[PDB]
This record gives sequence, structure tokens and C-alpha cells, in this order.
Amino acid sequence: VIPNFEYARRLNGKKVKIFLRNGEVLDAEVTGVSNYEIMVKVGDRNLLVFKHAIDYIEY
Amino acid sequence: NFEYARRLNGKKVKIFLRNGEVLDAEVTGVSNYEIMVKVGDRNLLVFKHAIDYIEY
Amino acid sequence: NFEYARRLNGKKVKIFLRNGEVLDAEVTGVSNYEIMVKVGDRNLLVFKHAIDYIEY
Amino acid sequence: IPNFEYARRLNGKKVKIFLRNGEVLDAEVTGVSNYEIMVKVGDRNLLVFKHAIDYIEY
Amino acid sequence: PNFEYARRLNGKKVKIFLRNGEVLDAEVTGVSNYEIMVKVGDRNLLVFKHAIDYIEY
Amino acid sequence: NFEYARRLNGKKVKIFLRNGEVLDAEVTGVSNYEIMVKVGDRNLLVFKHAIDYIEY
Ligand SMILES: O=c1ccn([C@@H]2O[C@H](COP(=O)(O)O)[C@@H](O)[C@H]2O)c(=O)[nH]1
Ligand SMILES: O=c1ccn([C@@H]2O[C@H](COP(=O)(O)O)[C@@H](O)[C@H]2O)c(=O)[nH]1
Ligand SMILES: O=c1ccn([C@@H]2O[C@H](COP(=O)(O)O)[C@@H](O)[C@H]2O)c(=O)[nH]1
Ligand SMILES: O=c1ccn([C@@H]2O[C@H](COP(=O)(O)O)[C@@H](O)[C@H]2O)c(=O)[nH]1
Ligand SMILES: O=c1ccn([C@@H]2O[C@H](COP(=O)(O)O)[C@@H](O)[C@H]2O)c(=O)[nH]1
Ligand SMILES: O=c1ccn([C@@H]2O[C@H](COP(=O)(O)O)[C@@H](O)[C@H]2O)c(=O)[nH]1
Ligand SMILES: [Cl-]
Ligand SMILES: [Cl-]
Ligand code: NA
Ligand code: NA
Ligand code: NA
Ligand code: NA
Ligand code: NA
Repeated sequence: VIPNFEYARRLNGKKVKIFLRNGEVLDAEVTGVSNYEIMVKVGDRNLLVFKHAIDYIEY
Repeated sequence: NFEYARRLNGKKVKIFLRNGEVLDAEVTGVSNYEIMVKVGDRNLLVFKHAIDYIEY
Repeated sequence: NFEYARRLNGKKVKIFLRNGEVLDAEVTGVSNYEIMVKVGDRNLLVFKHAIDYIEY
Repeated sequence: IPNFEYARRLNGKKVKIFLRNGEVLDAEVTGVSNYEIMVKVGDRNLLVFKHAIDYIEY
Repeated sequence: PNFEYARRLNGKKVKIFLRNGEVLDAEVTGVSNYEIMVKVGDRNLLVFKHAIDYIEY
Repeated sequence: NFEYARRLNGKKVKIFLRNGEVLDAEVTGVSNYEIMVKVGDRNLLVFKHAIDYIEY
């Protein structure tokens, strides 16, 4: 039990806005989180998003 | 197991992002890779890799 | 340990790179740091650090 | 050996920090961790992430 | 894990698409965890993998 | 886990930085994450993450 380990895993199943490093914004639902990836649904599309490409997430 | 960023928990700071934005933020949590903040009525998860520096 | 990218092996995907390029790519291999693809007749080694996201 | 770094040898020194965003910090170094450099810049206190630094002149 | 496909490029002549838009026509002479050593014409370069977007071979 | 950059210690090199700058340098030290150089009269600590490639 390490409380301050990874906050991103708590986003699984949630509606979020993902702000990517190039300025793109994803209105997403999170469908999975790994150490390095966040899986999302955006509209009809399924995306694997690398965390290194994310600047911040609004939730 | 030491990070200076942990010293900023609960504090008002200015986060200078790699995208050029400056967040007027209250820090609500610090993990190894993330900083959780309140900016106005918004809750953000900020990745440390996207931060250039923090003024405190 | 676990990664979702390995499950894309054998799929045809759209890889959106950090430079704004998109690759219409058949995935032929995945390692911790790399994704091997065929794009048309070209064979590429793509570094995961250069990928923003993948549509599958 | 493990965790040797030159950056902590700049601890307590006046330096110029050239950031990836084009900014140059005229800085006094007050602490160095594995991933961060703490600095005073004039009357400002900054936590600078090493990943945002291109090079440091000392 | 901790397999690298890049090691198999040793001895090949490849196109390295760098993160800034430059492209190197490069003979690979060595590969480490973080670096690719190349010959580009008469020039010897150490290329950091973090600066590479992709490699065509 | 080997690194080629260590063998640049003491050598004249040209360092091509991610910002488009080029350093005509002599290497004075190499660590896991840093390369120390002299450029003319200036002493610099260069982070490897900021380097694209090195001509030597
Ligand atoms: O256990 C881990 C490992 C990595 N990351 C995320 O992945 C990024 C690594 O991206 P890269 O620069 O290594 O490609 C980290 O900055 C962090 O955001 C995590 O959240 N947890
Ligand atoms: O234990 C760790 C691991 C990573 N980081 C921060 O997360 C960043 C990861 O960025 P990246 O791996 O995406 O490049 C590091 O540069 C550092 O600022 C930490 O603070 N502590
Ligand atoms: O065991 C690992 C190591 C790395 N990565 C991902 O690959 C990136 C590095 O790949 P590359 O493009 O940098 O070669 C990491 O930041 C992370 O996103 C993984 O998924 N698993
Ligand atoms: O033990 C460490 C870990 C990281 N760093 C610096 O922090 C950066 C964090 O980037 P990354 O490893 O997250 O990609 C490294 O590139 C390096 O400049 C160090 O100096 N020592
Ligand atoms: O064992 C390793 C360690 C790193 N890398 C590559 O080197 C990069 C290091 O650069 P970065 O972590 O600073 O982006 C990794 O992202 C990955 O592409 C490997 O291929 N194998
Ligand atoms: O043992 C290491 C660790 C890092 N690096 C360099 O520092 C960069 C950032 O460190 P990291 O992201 O691999 O931790 C890497 O891309 C690589 O160029 C090395 O040469 N050797
Ligand atoms: Cl929180
Ligand atoms: Cl393959
Ligand atoms: Na981070
Ligand atoms: Na980084
Ligand atoms: Na850092
Ligand atoms: Na590298
Ligand atoms: Na580095």
C-alpha cells in the first residue's frame, strides 16, 4: 500500500479531458491504465495514448 | 526516496508547463510521476514530464 | 510489466507520431521500447517515445 | 559508480541554466536531487526539472 | 524484454528519421541500450535513440 | 550495460542539440546522464536528453 504511487490508475472508467503535448485535446472515456499507457474511447474511436505524450488530464 | 516536489504539497504554486501555459495552482498530491492540482474549480492531473519548472 | 501495446501485434493501426505524422501501419512486433511495422512496402522500427497515440 | 552525477557538484554555485523553452535562468543552486534542481533566481524560488534543462554554464 | 529489435540493425544501412526532421543515410556500426553508432559518409556519429522517431531499413 | 559516450572523454566533438544549436566542444567528463564540455572559454554541463547526435 503506497498511496502516492500512481494517480492515473484511479482514472480508469472515468470521463476525462486529455491535453496532449502537441495541443490536441481528447474528450475521452478511460478504458484502461498501465504503467506507460492510457486506453481511451473518443467518440467511435479506440486509442492507446502514451503517458509521455500527455501534458495534463482534467477530470 | 526523496523528491523536492513533495515539499510543495498543499501549497500555492505557479507551474510553468512545456506548452507555454502557466498554471496558478494549489497542489493536492504528489506521486513519483504526477502532481495533482486544483486550478480554479478544475482538478488536473499534471505529468511531471510536462513541467519545466515550478515557482513557489 | 504489463503493456497494452503488445496486444496490437498483428493489427493494422494508425500511429500518430509526435512530429504530426501518421503511419498506416501493420504491427509485426512489439518490444519494451519499440514497435515494428510494415507501412506499404516499407519496414520501419518505430520508437514508442516518438508515438503520441495509436488508433486501432 | 551508481548515481554519480556532475550536476550536484554545482550545488551552492552561481550558474546559467539554459532551458528547453529558450529561457535562461541566472541562478544560484540550492539543491540537487536525481530529477530536480532547486534554484534562487533573484527573489524567486524555483524547482527546475532536469528534463527541461538543455545545458548549464558554470 | 529486455529484447531490442534495434540490435538487429547492426551492419545495415538505414534511414534514421530524427525528431527535428533531418534524415540520416546511416551505416549502423554499433548499438547500445541508449545509442546507435553510425557512419554517414565520412562522418562518424553517436546518435541518441531518444532523438530518433523511426528507422527505415 | 555499456555506453559508447564514455569513450568520448577527452575528445574534440561537435554536439548537435535538440534546439538546433551546435557546440564545437572538448569533452571533459561523461556520466550516465551528462556530458561535461569546454566550448572555447566556457564550461558547460550538457544533459544527454538535450543532445540529438555527436560527431566525433
Ligand atoms: O510506473 C510508471 C512509469 C511511467 N509512467 C509515466 O510514463 C512516463 C514515461 O515516458 P517516457 O519519457 O519514458 O517515454 C513518465 O513520465 C510517467 O508519466 C508512469 O506513470 N508510471
Ligand atoms: O521516481 C521518479 C521518476 C520520475 N520522476 C519525474 O518524472 C519524469 C519522467 O519523465 P519521462 O520518463 O516521461 O521522461 C522525470 O523526469 C522526473 O521529473 C520523478 O520525479 N520520480
Ligand atoms: O517496459 C517498458 C519500457 C518502455 N515502455 C514504453 O516505451 C517508451 C519508450 O520507448 P521508446 O520509443 O522510447 O523506445 C516508454 O516511455 C514507455 O512508454 C513500455 O511500455 N514498457
Ligand atoms: O538518476 C537520475 C535520473 C534522472 N536524471 C536526469 O533527469 C532526467 C529525467 O528524464 P527521464 O529519465 O525521465 O527520461 C534524465 O534525462 C537526467 O537528465 C539524473 O540526472 N539522474
Ligand atoms: O534498455 C533500454 C533503454 C532505453 N532504450 C531506448 O532509449 C531511450 C532512452 O531515451 P529517453 O528515456 O530519454 O527518452 C528509450 O526511450 C528507448 O527508446 C532502449 O532501447 N533500451
Ligand atoms: O544509463 C543511462 C541513462 C540515460 N542515458 C541517456 O540519458 C537520456 C535520458 O535518461 P533516461 O530517460 O534513459 O533515464 C537517455 O535517453 C540516454 O541518452 C544514458 O546514456 N545512460
Ligand atoms: Cl488528489
Ligand atoms: Cl519484425
Ligand atoms: Na511524468
Ligand atoms: Na522527459
Ligand atoms: Na527531470
Ligand atoms: Na537515448
Ligand atoms: Na540526460
